[PDB]
Amino acid sequence: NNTASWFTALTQHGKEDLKFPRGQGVPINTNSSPDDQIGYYRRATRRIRGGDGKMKDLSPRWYFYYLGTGPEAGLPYGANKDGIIWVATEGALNTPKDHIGTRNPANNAAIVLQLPQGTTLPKGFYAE
Repeated sequence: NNTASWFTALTQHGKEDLKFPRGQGVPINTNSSPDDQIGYYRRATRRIRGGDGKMKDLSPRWYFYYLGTGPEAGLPYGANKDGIIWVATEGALNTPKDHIGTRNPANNAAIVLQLPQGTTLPKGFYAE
């Protein structure tokens, strides 16, 4: 607890897991350096009780954590895990980003997720 993504989420409207072409997907953060531009998005599921007394699955959200941080801080880049997808800018260093760490919501609001010009969000994904 008291740990969160530095950024706002991507929402999934389709059936396919989030996926970026190699070199794309790392949110913009002016307080970070070129070496730091690598990590993962982790799926967060939500469901609520409908009018019919059955659980309704809402659109999955995906949140970015820098490599070596967050709920999967221990996973190396490329590790295969459901709900985890990897992104990296060319020339980012494969080193943990402990100097960036995660966000404490008591101290800092999320950075608005923004992707560098020319980036393609996959079908059905939107930055809310």
